[PDB]
This record gives sequence, structure tokens and C-alpha cells, in this order.
Amino acid sequence: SMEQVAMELRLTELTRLLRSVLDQLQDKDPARIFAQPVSLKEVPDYLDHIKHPMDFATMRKRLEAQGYKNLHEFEEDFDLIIDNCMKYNARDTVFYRAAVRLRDQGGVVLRQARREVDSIG
Repeated sequence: SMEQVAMELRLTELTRLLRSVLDQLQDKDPARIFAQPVSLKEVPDYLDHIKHPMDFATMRKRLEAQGYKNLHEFEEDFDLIIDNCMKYNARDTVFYRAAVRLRDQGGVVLRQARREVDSIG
């Protein structure tokens, strides 16, 4: 149907916007602490601590399959990256600190993304 196509164009355009959001958030992680999944070879107990691991590469795979239906779903995954790290790692660590700085800097980007998603529809 023509409606299904229109919906698909909306999803494509959301994907375009979330791709730009993802690039902007990942620039706020210049150390690449959050770039890839925590290695279960190197942290074998990880899944005992963290039930829903997340990282920027995993989000990008979902994004490119157009697997984010709305901004809320995308923000959920970004919040998992931060929150997982802040639980597994102690306050005094470069990992925790990196997550705090990514949360604070990402807030700005996400605030305007929300306006753009509502604005453009």
C-alpha cells in the first residue's frame, strides 16, 4: 500500500536523524570506552552483573536494520550503555567517569533530538 510506503519513508527519515544523533553521542566518547561490547573472554563474570549489555556498535547494527521505531527505544539503549557502566565500575574509575561525562554531554544532543523528532513528526 501507499500508506505502508509513507510509514517506511518516516522510519527511514528517523533512521537518518538517529544516525546523526548516534554520531554526535559517540563523539562524546573519545576514549572509545563504549565502542564495542564488553568482552566475555576478558570479563568472564560480566553477565552475572549486567543483564542487558549494550555498546555503540550494537546500537549501530540495530539502527542500520531500522530497528528503532521511535526515539524512546534509541534512548533506552543509550541509557543502558551509561547505566551498565556505572553499576559494574566503581566511582573512582576511568570507566565510571567516562560514563558520567557521556551522560552529561549526551543530554544536550538528546534534548534537541526530541524537539526535532516532534517538530518534523
